Amino acid sequence: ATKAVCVLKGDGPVQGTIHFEAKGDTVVVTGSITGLTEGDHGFHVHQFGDNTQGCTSAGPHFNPLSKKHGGPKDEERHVGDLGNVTADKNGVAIVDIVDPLISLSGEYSIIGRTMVVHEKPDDLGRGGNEESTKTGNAGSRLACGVIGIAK
Amino acid sequence: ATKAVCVLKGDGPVQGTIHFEAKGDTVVVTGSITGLTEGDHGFHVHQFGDNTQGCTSAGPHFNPLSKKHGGPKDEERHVGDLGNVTADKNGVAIVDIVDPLISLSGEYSIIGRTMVVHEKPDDLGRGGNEESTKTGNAGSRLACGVIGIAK
Ligand SMILES: [Co+2]
Ligand SMILES: [Co+2]
Ligand SMILES: [Cu+2]
Ligand SMILES: [Cu+2]
Repeated sequence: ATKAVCVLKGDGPVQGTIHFEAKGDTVVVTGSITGLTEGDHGFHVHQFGDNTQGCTSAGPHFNPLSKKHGGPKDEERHVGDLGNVTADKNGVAIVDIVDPLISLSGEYSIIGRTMVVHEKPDDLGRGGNEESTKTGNAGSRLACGVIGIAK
Repeated sequence: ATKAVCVLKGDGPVQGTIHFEAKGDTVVVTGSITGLTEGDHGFHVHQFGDNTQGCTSAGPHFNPLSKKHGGPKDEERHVGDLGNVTADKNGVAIVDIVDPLISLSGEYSIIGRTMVVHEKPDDLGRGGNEESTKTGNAGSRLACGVIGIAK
């Protein structure tokens, strides 16, 4: 499993396609998201690839190491913690992320899991509430999609 | 992964939810599909979990052993060859299968791949034409979805 793809869709105007490519011991995440309100939005990998109930069924962030919510560069982060994507004035966000924690194979494999883009920005668990240590206070799930094997 | 799910959707009335469960050394496929034309419909695992171009981007049938298209009971078949589902008068198909070739882990894993329900009945590789040895003349893909890890 060296390439994956995800199509983000939801109940609103938010849409996008994310590409995953394994490079060395990292995964390179690229793509774009549209129909986003300007600014930052939490971008995470949720535990389940279950769409039965929309984005709600994806569960919490992928967290095999049973840690607290954090930023991508933090040591105490969920594996699904990719931090933030930033939409321009016209509501477009270009995704360009490199991450050593997520993987396309084995234990930390994200294939068959769900990618979610949130309503508010991710505080990286520095909010001071409890919530910050769980969710980053990213709010609602604007769009999501199952990560699948790509050519 | 021992439990998986798939939510089928398309540009039609057809939809459904199919579940996969690892029971013993085999995989049990259950669920239901609606909005189908009465009769048989090809039901296969396509290779790519790429939904960027609808079900089209799912590629051909999952076929790691490089065999020709066949029926679920044939020696010569694609791993993705689950045969046909049958729709009742009221256009409802109930899925209930056990398969010795598909898996939820390892080289035969269908996780991250695409379940597709076709417009026509599957030939089971017995049509007499090339197309038979490929898709069973199952025709267009009415609905599909990427198989994700479930709770
Ligand atoms: Co998190
Ligand atoms: Co086939
Ligand atoms: Cu999240
Ligand atoms: Cu097919």
